[PDB]
Amino acid sequence: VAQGPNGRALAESMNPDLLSAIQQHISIERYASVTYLAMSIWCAERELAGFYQFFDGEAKDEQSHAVHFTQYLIARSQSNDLQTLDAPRQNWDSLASLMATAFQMEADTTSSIQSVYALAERNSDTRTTVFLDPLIEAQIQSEDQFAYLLGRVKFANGDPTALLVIDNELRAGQTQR
Amino acid sequence: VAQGPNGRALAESMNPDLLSAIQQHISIERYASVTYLAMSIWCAERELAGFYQFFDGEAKDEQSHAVHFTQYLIARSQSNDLQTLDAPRQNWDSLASLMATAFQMEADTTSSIQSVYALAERNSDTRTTVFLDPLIEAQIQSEDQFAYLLGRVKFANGDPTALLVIDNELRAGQTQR
Amino acid sequence: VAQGPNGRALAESMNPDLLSAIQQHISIERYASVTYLAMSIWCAERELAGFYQFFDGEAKDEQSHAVHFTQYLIARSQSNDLQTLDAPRQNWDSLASLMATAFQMEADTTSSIQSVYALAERNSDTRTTVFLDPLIEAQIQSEDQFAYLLGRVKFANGDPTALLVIDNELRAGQTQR
Amino acid sequence: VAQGPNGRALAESMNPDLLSAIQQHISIERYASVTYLAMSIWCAERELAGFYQFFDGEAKDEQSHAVHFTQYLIARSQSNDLQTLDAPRQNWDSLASLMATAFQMEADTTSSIQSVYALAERNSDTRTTVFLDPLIEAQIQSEDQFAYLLGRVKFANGDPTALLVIDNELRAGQTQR
Repeated sequence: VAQGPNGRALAESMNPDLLSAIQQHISIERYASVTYLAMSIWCAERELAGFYQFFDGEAKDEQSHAVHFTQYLIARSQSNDLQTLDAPRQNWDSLASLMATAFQMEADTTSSIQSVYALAERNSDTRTTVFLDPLIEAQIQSEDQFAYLLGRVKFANGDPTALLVIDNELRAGQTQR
Repeated sequence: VAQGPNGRALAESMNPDLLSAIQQHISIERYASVTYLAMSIWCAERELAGFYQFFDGEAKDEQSHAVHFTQYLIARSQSNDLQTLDAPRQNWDSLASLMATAFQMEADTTSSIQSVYALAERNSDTRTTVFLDPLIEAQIQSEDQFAYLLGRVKFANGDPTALLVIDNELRAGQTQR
Repeated sequence: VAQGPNGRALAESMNPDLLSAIQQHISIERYASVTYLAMSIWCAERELAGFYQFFDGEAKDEQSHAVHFTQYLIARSQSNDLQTLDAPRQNWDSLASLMATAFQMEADTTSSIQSVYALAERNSDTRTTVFLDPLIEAQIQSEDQFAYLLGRVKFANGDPTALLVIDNELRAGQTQR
Repeated sequence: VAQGPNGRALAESMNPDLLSAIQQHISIERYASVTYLAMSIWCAERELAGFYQFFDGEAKDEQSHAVHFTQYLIARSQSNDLQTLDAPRQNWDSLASLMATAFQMEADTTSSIQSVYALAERNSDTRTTVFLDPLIEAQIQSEDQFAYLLGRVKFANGDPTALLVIDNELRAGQTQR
């Protein structure tokens, strides 16, 4: 029995560039997490409590997603490499602009997974493509969700009354179509 | 015992033009169903989730109404004739304009039933007039309902805040007076 | 943030031929639905109540499958295009012949999904292949199911007694191995 | 306040030929009742216990229908006139032939109600047409039911095995599509 780079018994070696791509993706999701934290703070500063609660939950979820990837590397007997995390964006001129950054962050997270997926396919790493499948499925739901929230906020057209109504929807857990 | 055109035992022959009118009405209700589906999609595209849910339910109900008519033809030992279904309208400039098409579609469905009713009366088909009676009663309630939703949306006068409030009413199931 | 063809925020553009293939597949499933409705009616005309109930449920399920595809297009910010629906086949010489059309319709539905799948793979649309995966899994179960019902009806060899027994199995919900 | 022919306070006089038609219809339903009793006996003589139980219940139901009509005459302050009841048919060569008489008896019962209905319409007796409406609705269901049982028995094509299976369906209460 061979030993993997993290010391565990190795079921199948992983190509080093695929390993590197997974480690980078973990950083992307950790960065998404702290970005949702910053967005949570921005909303709380403006008394948008429903948005604050929503983004506080999203930050914790994205961190859970990141940890789920570290567990996969352990399962493949590969080394993790937790990296330096950049500071998040923290300033926006409006909730519409913040929601636009939030949607693009989710789309960019999916693009990162797709990049790992294509590399796994080129290397015929069926374990990794199968591992990623339900994660892509969740990203479809998240993109649909953030498109809904972004479009609802844009429909409000900057009217405080409409934004208070949406804020109360989010506080109640009404965050999807 | 005589055999009906669909092969079952025949309690009483049905006039061919009345049969034709019932078969056409089934197409009307199937067309109403796919029209409410298209309206459901239009609302979902604009993040009007309550309207999307309402019209999704209406599409399923109208299809149930259509099937209820096919069961009557079976019960009368008559042949069904499921027809080609036209594509629904799919574009509207506003929710007020969509709701106007929805109300007119319900009124047109009632007009179709009334046309079948008058033909049955001319042919003294008391089974058919009795069968249609509760269906007309339901159409009165549906017309009242769509007049309520249309009038509420018109009262909003295109204000996004008011439309979000109405959208949330529909999501909660508050769809009638 | 870019806007998709249906107006929502766009996570990733979809190739126009893949969009067209998904829209056509929605028509296939809508056509399967009305075909199972016609089969339901054929069985009810011959007092095969269990088969009538089975196909009535299948028609509603296939319509749900079609709607599930329209929701995916919304989620991808793509336009739906609900099309003209052909009239279904409505005449068969025997239950064995009807069940043969039913099995071929399910197999043809899977072929349609496979065609969309291959197009998505060529365009590297991992969202679509992941979305289709559980739908292919359900089609495997449906093919197994219709092969079971078709083979059971063929085993009956046109004997009314055997067909009544099978009809009662279906009425009780005994529709699979 | 005027007094009706049965001595009660009279809300509105009834035309004598309409009264006569209702009294005759009561005889029709009483005759249907004793006919289903005779059919019950025929089935019990041949150990068709499910059919025996079904027709025993039908005899009691038809008698209830007859009594419901006598109550309407009381409600209209009209005299009842319970008539001589003919002996029922009691001999059939097969269950298929018995079921044919049963279906025709139900269709003939509906024809009798339709005849009363037309007379009420000519005399503008809206109380009577409204009273008959749910009774016609029940006759549609009964015709559908007897067409189902007749067609199922004909499908059996005189095979004892198939008739035993149907007999057991009826004993379990499986009497409709």
